[PDB]
Amino acid sequence: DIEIAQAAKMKPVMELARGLGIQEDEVELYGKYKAKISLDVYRRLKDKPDGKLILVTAITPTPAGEGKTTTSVGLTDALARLGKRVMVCLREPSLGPSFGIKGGAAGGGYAQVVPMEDINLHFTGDIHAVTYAHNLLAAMVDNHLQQGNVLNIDPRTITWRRVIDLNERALRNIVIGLGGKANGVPRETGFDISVASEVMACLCLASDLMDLKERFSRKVVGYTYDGKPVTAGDLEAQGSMALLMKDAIKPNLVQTLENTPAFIHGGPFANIAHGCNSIIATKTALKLADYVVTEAGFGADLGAEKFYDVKCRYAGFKPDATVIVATVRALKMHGGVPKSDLATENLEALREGFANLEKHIENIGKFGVPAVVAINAFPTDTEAELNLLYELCAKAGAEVALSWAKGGEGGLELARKVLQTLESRPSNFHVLYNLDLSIKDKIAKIATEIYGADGVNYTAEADKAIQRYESLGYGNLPVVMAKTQYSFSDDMTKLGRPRNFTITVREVRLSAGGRLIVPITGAIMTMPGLPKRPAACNIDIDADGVITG
Amino acid sequence: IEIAQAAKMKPVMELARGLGIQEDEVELYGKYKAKISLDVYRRLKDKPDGKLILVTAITPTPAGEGKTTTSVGLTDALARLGKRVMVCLREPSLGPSFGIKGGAAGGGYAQVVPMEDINLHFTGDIHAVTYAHNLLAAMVDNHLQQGNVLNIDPRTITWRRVIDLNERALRNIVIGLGGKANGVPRETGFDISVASEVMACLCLASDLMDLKERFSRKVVGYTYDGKPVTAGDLEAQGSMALLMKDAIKPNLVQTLENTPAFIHGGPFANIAHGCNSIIATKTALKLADYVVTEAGFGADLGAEKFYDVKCRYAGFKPDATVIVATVRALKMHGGVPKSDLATENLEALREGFANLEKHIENIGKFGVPAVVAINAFPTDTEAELNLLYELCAKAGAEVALSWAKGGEGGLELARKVLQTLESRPSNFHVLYNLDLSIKDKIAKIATEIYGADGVNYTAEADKAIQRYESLGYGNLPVVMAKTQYSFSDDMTKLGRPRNFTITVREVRLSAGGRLIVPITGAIMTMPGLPKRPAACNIDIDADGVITG
Amino acid sequence: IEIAQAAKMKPVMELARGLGIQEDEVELYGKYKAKISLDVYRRLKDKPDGKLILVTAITPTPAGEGKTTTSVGLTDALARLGKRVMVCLREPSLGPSFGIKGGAAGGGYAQVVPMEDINLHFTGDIHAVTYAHNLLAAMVDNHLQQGNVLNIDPRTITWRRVIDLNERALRNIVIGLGGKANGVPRETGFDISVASEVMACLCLASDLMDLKERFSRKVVGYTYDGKPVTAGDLEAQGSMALLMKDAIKPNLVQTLENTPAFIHGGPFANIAHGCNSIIATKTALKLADYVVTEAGFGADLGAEKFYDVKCRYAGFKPDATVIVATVRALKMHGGVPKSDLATENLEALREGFANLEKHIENIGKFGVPAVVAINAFPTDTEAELNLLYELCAKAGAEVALSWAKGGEGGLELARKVLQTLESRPSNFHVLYNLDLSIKDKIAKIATEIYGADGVNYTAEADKAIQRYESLGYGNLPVVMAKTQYSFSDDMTKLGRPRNFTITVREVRLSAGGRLIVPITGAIMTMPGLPKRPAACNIDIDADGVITG
Repeated sequence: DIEIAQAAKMKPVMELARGLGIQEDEVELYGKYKAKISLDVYRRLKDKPDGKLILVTAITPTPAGEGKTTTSVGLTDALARLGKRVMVCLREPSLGPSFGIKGGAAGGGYAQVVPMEDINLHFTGDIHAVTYAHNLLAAMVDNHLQQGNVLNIDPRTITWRRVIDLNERALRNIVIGLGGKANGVPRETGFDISVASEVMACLCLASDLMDLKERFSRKVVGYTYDGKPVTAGDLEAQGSMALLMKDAIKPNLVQTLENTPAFIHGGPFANIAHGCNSIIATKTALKLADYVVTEAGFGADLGAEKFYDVKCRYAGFKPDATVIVATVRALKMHGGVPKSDLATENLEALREGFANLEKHIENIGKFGVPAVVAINAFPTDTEAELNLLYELCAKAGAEVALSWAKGGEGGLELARKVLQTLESRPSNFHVLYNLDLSIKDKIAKIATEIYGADGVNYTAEADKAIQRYESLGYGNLPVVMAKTQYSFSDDMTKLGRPRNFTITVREVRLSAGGRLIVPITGAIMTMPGLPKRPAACNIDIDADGVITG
Repeated sequence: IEIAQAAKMKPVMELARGLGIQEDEVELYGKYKAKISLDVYRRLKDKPDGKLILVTAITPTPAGEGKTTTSVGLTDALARLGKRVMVCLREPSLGPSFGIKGGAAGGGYAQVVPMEDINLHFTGDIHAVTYAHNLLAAMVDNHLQQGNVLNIDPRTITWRRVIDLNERALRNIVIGLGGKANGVPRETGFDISVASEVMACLCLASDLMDLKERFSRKVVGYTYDGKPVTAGDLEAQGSMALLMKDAIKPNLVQTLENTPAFIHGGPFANIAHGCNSIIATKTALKLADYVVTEAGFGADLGAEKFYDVKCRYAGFKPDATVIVATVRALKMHGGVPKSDLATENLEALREGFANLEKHIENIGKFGVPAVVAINAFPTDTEAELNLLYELCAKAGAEVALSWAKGGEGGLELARKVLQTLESRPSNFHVLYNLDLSIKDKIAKIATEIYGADGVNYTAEADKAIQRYESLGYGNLPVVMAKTQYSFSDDMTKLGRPRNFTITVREVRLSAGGRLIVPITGAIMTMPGLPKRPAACNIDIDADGVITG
Repeated sequence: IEIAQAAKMKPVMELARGLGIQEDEVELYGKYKAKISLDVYRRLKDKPDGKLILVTAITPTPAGEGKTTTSVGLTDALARLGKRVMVCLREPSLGPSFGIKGGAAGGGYAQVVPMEDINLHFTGDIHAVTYAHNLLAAMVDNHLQQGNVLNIDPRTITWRRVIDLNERALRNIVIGLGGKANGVPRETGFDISVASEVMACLCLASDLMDLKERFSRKVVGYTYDGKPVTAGDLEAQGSMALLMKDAIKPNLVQTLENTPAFIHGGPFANIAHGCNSIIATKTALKLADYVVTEAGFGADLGAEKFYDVKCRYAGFKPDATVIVATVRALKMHGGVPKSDLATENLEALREGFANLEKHIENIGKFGVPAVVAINAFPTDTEAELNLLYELCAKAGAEVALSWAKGGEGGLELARKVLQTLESRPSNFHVLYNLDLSIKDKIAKIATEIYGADGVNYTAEADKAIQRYESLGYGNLPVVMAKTQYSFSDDMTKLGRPRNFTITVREVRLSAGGRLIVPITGAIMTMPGLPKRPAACNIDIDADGVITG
């Protein structure tokens, strides 16, 4: 009953891989409870049909929390108890947070994927592969300048920054190549958290290694003194980068507290990227299982949208259903109630905050997939409140979840409601926008139809970038909005369902290993810092076990 | 090609068994690489250790040492003689792979495997070091940002950062730019990961709780009052320890002749001692009759620090010591041009021998028996070898073809080591004492070993040493950070230079270990990529790698 | 060529005499340039001042204003009518000379001299500012180096450095590198010298003791607690004052028509008020019946700050105000292309007139009489002029050829100014009050003058203003740092834009004066050299200069 104190009985992953149809020679162990699986499992099982794909997302996140991954693990466990063949595909957490604000569980309570400690730490070294693949390219960029700059790159135009998996403000802005002609070419850069690396996004969206290698070659690192693009491909570094990702390309098999098979592979930001786990895990899971549960970072206005418009578009997936998690509290915060009085009953605030959930329902509906609401049960909630929220959910199926404090058992209702909609409401999935539209038409389609905004404004900088990109041939790519996750708008104070507002993009970046990144506010916290009181200052490993993780 | 030497390995779990390791004391990383719990040792704490065979070599030359190969090729041969032996080598840096290419983990049929893994991520040992080092750094910079409670002077901070790639651009940099929200501007830099004091501590730690405490002693800088502020004062030893939880365990792999091969650690040899970890060798000791391990650079640096630092702390007492050398090698010390190592020249071979001979004596100075080894090379003529044979008139000597014959080309030398390890009982002792003065320690290492008539200390060195000894780090060991291509600090003085001197220009302190006194610019703690990098050539087929 | 206009000057000492200045109140810098003691004023403190003729102009355009010329050409004409008048202009930055060439200190036969000196070192006024600014900076950095007794946060320091050259490279830099002995690393930069708050203070100071105290109020940054640390807290006002001992005195020179010409000061017009010093004009006042002075940019910026800042502090009460404008100028505001200002177009001339007319009204808003001026240009046809003549249906209007006729082409306009200065008695008042809110001040300047329906303040602006007013600098004047090519912040909106808004993005504080609220990127406080600089062409013969 704290989540870490819940280290208990796991079954060898080989056992799990065998009972899933994976041959022993496609399993590479990392201890008895972790394994990477060959992309051969999908290569030979590709002509078989896919199981059902269930995306779990949530309402606009608030400081009161909602418990998104907890529901994903619990739902999966519930489908398992109900006898369904099922797996969960989740993202690998960044190492950094483990030392700043303490590492959390892959879920919570009795709804989590273990081994916990390993997953919050080095796990199987995937992030390390990204870190070095990404940094090798930076070093090849700087060595190429040092070597005479044949490609004639303007160092001052280099956008490929460096990366590292810890929270360090100090590396945000820095100057490299100092010391004299023997120590490189002086320039300004900095570091981003590793999981923010475009490399981490390439992994999450690649078909396999060769695809991963090609996407790498397409990565722009800077421009010539003429404005012409310069790619890693131009520096002949994709092969080497691919080599570093040799093993990281394989999804990792772990399990739930109740032994339900699970894939954890990849884990990118959800503002500067799509916030989804890899495609190679999900598609492998769709073959090995009849039901696959996966999730997406931030609320449905970002994660769900990008899961649909980016991950599924590339992979060919066609979501069968989507579950949206909400709590009475988080909802009452969208209704005006302060974090301090969230325990006190307030049907009016609950009814007004519902407006937020109501908007996500409708939105999910614009993609052709039926939605199901998952109420993450909380002690202080009252019957009057839950009951109000249940009937308000007049549009889709609603079921309460007690997966946190009851494991799969607390999610049987939700499981049965999902199965119920999977049988009578087949989906008709379709992305939100055609790729042939203008970059601004995509931005507007998303801002208009999903956020509920009136329109979009652009700064001079944003306009120049959109034109340079479009004439440079990157205007037909998908669009990944980098905005605040705490509101449908770009103003994190406007909770609930803000109306009559405008979205403003001030800068537009490019990830040639995917698409366009237009950010609004300071969504550029690409490198979180450490608190005055670093969880690390308390961390200590006993003569045997750990403590304070 | 050496890589082509990808042929038949064996499930390490088996070896772990055919050694006496409980299954519950093994964690796999595939079926051909695995770690071993520190429980193996603690329980077999009283069991009788085996013998120790510290392989070493002459003074390196652009001709070919043979240090590493001969270390495995000997293990093959030894165990090929129905003996219980392992190999405790060092894990190579990841960087060289994409710059000048990755090499064999030995040589010919004496290379430990799997090769590729070893030259890349392996079991992620280096990454672990990389993050324990960088988190400390992040804690240092975030501390300033909070209010500098410890009143640190950013400008004095010695704790750099780390990455395991060859990047010159990161040698000198300016961090903390941006404003009151992005930290405090200061000058730092990056060093290759395997140069980390964290790698050192790892390679010189008993058990986590040990490695931890060592971390807590590391100095990251000073306050404005000249007062040292350690990692311990930052409360970072715990977290640093946790990141190492796995890396602390040694990695069990094997030879091409399925001989148990232990690969754990990989520090620098100049700024450090260039030895594989202790927890590893002290383990192989329990699990084997004989343990064949090596050290970086020539015996004048590695062996010396191996005896004075590793064996000192660990409690080891080396029973033997093999020193490698080729014909071409010594010849260069005889003035033989690199493009002139093809032709015969017994006169030079004899002159250069002084190199080989000089080491022979230093070895003997550690009350540890000694034995010569000769990497058989195609050009070396009968005449040459014949001469060199008798030249070693002072201690055991055997030729070795462990390169193109595997454990076979090693039988000869193999018998000699046993023969002498059975008849030549050592009384191992440290070449100097831990209470002597830093200078007197440097001296004893300089005179008796390097052969310097004396030592010089610049104004900088003096101020530092006085600070240190006045701070408390005076009773510590000494790691000579100097050129390796010469007994002296002059990399041009080949052979056995005489009537020379040694000048210590700088002096760095390593709380988690000892004292580093550098001579010349041995500060190349971050090598750089060439104009024709291997990264530009490395590729990975829809199946396998081709160019690494 | 205008430079060729090097012909007959007169020993300023004489002029100083033919004005009533005691010889002991003049310090020469050759026989054609000299300073005047601040004693002239203090003694003639009660003597009756003369009249004030603040020349100004429309909204600048890439066609040709005529601001400066018409200011001297008028003085010639005025004094050419047996009147006691001087000219109080501004000293130009040294930088433009080596980048885009140095220009006339007026125009045609209305340029003050000696030209060369004026565009170079002159009497070293700027150098003096340059060093009082930089010494403060050095005192700030040396303070940190000592122990930061005032607990300053280097990262907050707003006090930049200064140089009087166009150097982009110095806009953003990192200083204090090197170690505990070379200062504290921080991010600063350089601004052109004439952008210095020191230049401002100079151009807005009564007497040394005044200028001094002002210096002591300047804010160089804040402590870690957000507490302001001024130059006064650094005890730098004294030294800063001494470096200015000479620069405080105004410089007496002359026109081509030997009319007394005062050139002292030269601040920025956007980040500052663009007016020659006060101590100067308040001097020429005593020593003359009429004083002809000007202000930078169009009347929407210069005149406004001239009235609200200069006249406010000094106590002046402008009796007149001339606003210049050419035919081609207004036409561009009518949409007339630059390469299309050759042909006639009365329809555009009429439309663009809105520009001219809009100013006319703002002028009148300061209870100060107004009068139009037209720089006669070769292409302007009779038709065009004829139209523009009557278009000014609201206040006095006269054509001027002070360019190619000297004080002659100015007679016409000259009479009109007297005619109206004699019949049109002003009741000069500030357009706003010193107790209003910063926003309400910005507003009143934005509405009544700029013509903005309102003003917007970003998150940054708001936080700043609140800080300031919460710090005590709320009852201060406001200097609109915005584009000058448009009444609005949009440099493309020519003419008299309507139904627009103004958005203050940033807000800088100038303790030694007022508050600067910038709109667009008017932060070009350090212009840069072109690819074809005049420096590459300037030369000096074994006799004279050729290319400057």
